[PDB]
Amino acid sequence: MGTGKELVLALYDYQEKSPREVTMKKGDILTLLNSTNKDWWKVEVNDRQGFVPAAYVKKLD
Repeated sequence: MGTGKELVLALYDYQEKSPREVTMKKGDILTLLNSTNKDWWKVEVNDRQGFVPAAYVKKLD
């Protein structure tokens, strides 16, 4: 991004189910931190960070 990492769009609401996940609401614009895993991407949701299912977000690119 002009300054940083790529953004992704939340496609669905998702509630964190373990300590390493994070919650997102449908339509949130998240910062993508790590997409090395094909199943779980690490994102920044506002001011919180964690993994969400990769299928639930869409790269803005």
